[PDB]
Amino acid sequence: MNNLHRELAPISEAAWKQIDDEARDTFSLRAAGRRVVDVPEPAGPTLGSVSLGHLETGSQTDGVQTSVYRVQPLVQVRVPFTVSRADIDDVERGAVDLTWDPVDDAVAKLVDTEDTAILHGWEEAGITGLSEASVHQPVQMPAELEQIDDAVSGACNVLRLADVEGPYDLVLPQQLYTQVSETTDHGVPVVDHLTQLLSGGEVLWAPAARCALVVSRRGGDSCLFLGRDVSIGYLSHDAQTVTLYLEESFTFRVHQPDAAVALV
Amino acid sequence: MNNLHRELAPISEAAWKQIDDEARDTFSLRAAGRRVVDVPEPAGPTLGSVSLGHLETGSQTDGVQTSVYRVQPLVQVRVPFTVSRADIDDVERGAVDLTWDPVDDAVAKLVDTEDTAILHGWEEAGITGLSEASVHQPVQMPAELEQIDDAVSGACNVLRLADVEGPYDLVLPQQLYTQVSETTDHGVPVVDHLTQLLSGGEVLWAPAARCALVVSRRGGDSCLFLGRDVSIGYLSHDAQTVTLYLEESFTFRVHQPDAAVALV
Amino acid sequence: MNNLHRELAPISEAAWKQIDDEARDTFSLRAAGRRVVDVPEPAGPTLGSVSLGHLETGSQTDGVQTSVYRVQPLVQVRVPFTVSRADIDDVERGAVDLTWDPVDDAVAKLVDTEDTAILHGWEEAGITGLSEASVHQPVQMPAELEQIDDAVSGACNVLRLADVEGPYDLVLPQQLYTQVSETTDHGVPVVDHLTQLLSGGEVLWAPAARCALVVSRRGGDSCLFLGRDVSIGYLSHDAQTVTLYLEESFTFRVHQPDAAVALV
Repeated sequence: MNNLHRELAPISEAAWKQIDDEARDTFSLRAAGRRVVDVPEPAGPTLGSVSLGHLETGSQTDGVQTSVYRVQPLVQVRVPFTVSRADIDDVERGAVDLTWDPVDDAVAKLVDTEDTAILHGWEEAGITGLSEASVHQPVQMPAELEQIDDAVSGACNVLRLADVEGPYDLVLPQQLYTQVSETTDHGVPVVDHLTQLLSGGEVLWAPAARCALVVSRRGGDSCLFLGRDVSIGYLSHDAQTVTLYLEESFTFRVHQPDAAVALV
Repeated sequence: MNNLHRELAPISEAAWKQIDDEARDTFSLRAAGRRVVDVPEPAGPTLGSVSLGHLETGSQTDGVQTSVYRVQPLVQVRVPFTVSRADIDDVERGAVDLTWDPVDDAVAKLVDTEDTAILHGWEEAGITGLSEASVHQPVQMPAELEQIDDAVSGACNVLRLADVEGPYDLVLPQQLYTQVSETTDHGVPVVDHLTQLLSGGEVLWAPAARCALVVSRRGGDSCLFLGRDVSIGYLSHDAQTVTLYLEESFTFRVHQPDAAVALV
Repeated sequence: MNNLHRELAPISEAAWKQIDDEARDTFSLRAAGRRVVDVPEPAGPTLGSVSLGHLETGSQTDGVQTSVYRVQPLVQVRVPFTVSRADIDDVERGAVDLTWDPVDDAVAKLVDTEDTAILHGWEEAGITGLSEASVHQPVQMPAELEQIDDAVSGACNVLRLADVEGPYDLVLPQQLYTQVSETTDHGVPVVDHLTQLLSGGEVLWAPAARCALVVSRRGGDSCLFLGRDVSIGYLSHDAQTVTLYLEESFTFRVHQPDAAVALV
C-alpha cells in the first residue's frame, strides 16, 4: 500500500473505475492552464524543491566566502469530498445514471486553484503566475468585441518586438469566450481572423481563468513541475458515506517573463 | 571549459599536478569529520537542496488544504589564495623542494570550516552539527587523563542504552590526542583500553575539532551531501602571482541525534 | 489474513518495513537472556503446553490405577503502542530521521518481561528462572570490583564441582557492566582475566537483568519454548494515530538447576 489507502475503502472495483474516470475526465476538460505551459513527467514523491540556479551571498568572513543556493519548495493540495455508499453499491447493480457531483465539485476546486496559481500566482506557495511575471504593459481591449482583433494584433506585435515569436494562444474567461464566439462582425466570424492573427494558434476556453492573456507556444518559457499527480485517496467511512480526497503536489515557475502578455 | 577556468591560468601541467596533489593530500590528512560521517557520491552542480521529507502546514481555506514541503539548501565555500609564478616556472625546471604554503593554508581553512560545520554546526548555512543535535547530556571527563576510560565507558553505555550500538569512534582535539597518547597509567598505555572499550573503534586525530565526542559507526545516522567537491579554480593573474581558489558545495544533516554524544 | 490484521492498518509498505525492522533490531540488541539459553525453532500457534515427562498419582481404586500427566501451559504477552500517522506518511515522502520511540519502548517492555521470566521467573505464568531454580548457594561478590575475579573463580569452581563443565558466561546488570569495564586494577583490565577464568566465555551486557549470574554453555540445561514469535499486529486507528501491538507466546523451563549460579 502507498499513502493512498485505497484497499481500506468500502468501494468496489467498478465503482473505483467510475470514480477515478469521472475525476480524470472532468480535470482534462476543465483544466486549461495545463495546455499553455510545458508539463514534464512527474518526478515522484521524494522530490520537494526546484533549484532556481542562483545563489544568495549572505556574508563572507576572512578567507572563506559563503553563499547559499536558492530553491523553491513544492506545495501539495488536498481537496476532500464525500460520496454515497448507496451509489457505490448500485455501481455493481448496474446503474449508469450516477452523477458524481461531489467528485466534479472537488475536481473543479482543484482545477480552479491550479489555474489560478499558473496564471495569476498563488502568492502563498511562492508561485508567480504568467500575468504577474510579465514585463509587458497590459494591452487594452476595445469594447463591443468586434475590435478584439486590434488587441490581439497589439499583443502579438508586442511579443514579436520582444523577440518571443511562435504560435500564440489567447486564453479567455468563459464569459468572454461566449461573447467572442457569438460576435460575428459583418456576418464573418471574428474567430477566424483571431486564428489568422495567432499564427495558427487556438482560442482557449478557460472556466477557471479571471483575465485574458496571450502566450507564445515556442516552448521553454514556463513550466509546471509535478512531484506527484492528481490522485484519489481514502480518509474515512461511516455507515452512510465514504470520504475521499484529491491530492496533487506541484509548483509553477516562469523562465521568460516576456513570452506572455495580459489583455486586461 | 567549466566554471573552473583552468586553461586560462598561466600554470603548466606539471605545476597543476603538483598543486592539485598537495591540496588533496593536505585535505585527506587534515580532514577528520569526513571519516565519522557517511559521504555519498557527489550529486553534481545542478543539485541545490535536500528535501527533509516533512511538510509545514501554513494555512488551509475552504475545501482546499495547502502544505509546503520542507527543504534545506546547499551552501558553497570558496577560499582564494595566491601562488608564485617563480615557483610555477621552477616546477618544469626541476624543483622538488617547493612548499605550497598558500595551498596548505587554504586547505586548512576549508578543512576547519567543514569540520566545524559537521561537528558543531555552522548556524549560518542552517547546518546543525553532531554536538548541537545530540539528545544526550554531555559526559564529563575526569582529570589527569588516566581515567579517560571512565568517560569513554559512560559514553558507550549511554549510546548502548539509547539502542544505538555499533563500533564507536572517539574524536579528540589535537592537544587532547597528544596528552592521551603520552598518558601511560602504570606503564600500560590507556589507548589499548580505550580501543577495547570502543568495540574495535579508533581514536581519531582531529586538528580542526574543538570538543571531544563519541559517534557510532553503524551507518545511516548522519550524512554529508556534496553537490560539487573540493576543486581548484582560477581567478586572475598579474606579472608576479597567480590567484586560485578552493571551492566546495555541500550540506550536512543529522538523521539520528542519539548516535553521538559529547564528552565535554 | 492471520490473527495479525496487518492489511487492515493504514500503514504503507515502507513504513511497515521501517517499523518491523526498528523493533527487531531493538529486540536483538536489548535481549540478553536469549543468548544464555537454548532457543529451538518456533513450534506454531497450535501448541499450548510442554509435557514435563512426569506423572502425578492422585488416587487409585480397586484394580484400576489412575495417574495424570504433568504439563506446563504456554503464556502469551501483548504490549500495545501508538504510532503517528504523520510519521507513517512521511516514510514515503523520504524521512530517514524518524525515531520510533513508541516501538522502542514497547520492545523494551517485552524484553524486560521476557528476561525477568528467564532469569528470575515470572511466578505468574508458572515459570521459574535460573536464579530461583539454582541448587547452589549464592557466591558473594567482593567490593571495589578489583576482586570480582575471586567471585568468578568461586562460581566456576562450584559449577565444576557440580560436574557441570563447559564455557561459562557471566551475565551482569548494565551498571555493574559499566563499572567492571572501567575497572583496571594495576593498569591491566580485569575483563581479560575474567574471560580467561570463563574458559573462553563472554561477559554479557543485560540491561533488563536485576542480578549477576554465571551459566554454563554446554547445552541442554535450560530451554525457551516459543510457540509464536515476537510479531507486530494491528488493533485500531483514528484520524491521528495507529494502534499496534507486539505479541509473543512462550514458556521457559530449567532442566538442570546446577548449571547456573547466582553471584549476589
